[PDB]
Amino acid sequence: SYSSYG
Ligand SMILES: [Zn+2]
Repeated sequence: SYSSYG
């Protein structure tokens, strides 16, 4: 999984 906030 890949999650990015920013
Ligand atoms: Zn950004």
